[PDB]
Amino acid sequence: YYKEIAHALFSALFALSELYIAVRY
Amino acid sequence: YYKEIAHALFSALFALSELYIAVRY
Repeated sequence: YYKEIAHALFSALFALSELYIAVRY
Repeated sequence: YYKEIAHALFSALFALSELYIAVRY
């Protein structure tokens, strides 16, 4: 049940990061 | 520059969505 949440939190961070980068860089 | 942010926020919200599901459902 958490194996998904781990991967869910995984992609959540990667997309937010790329969003952050795209705004200022 | 603008469209780069959109597609990122796009991907951001989806990643965020999937994360909310894995926790509540």
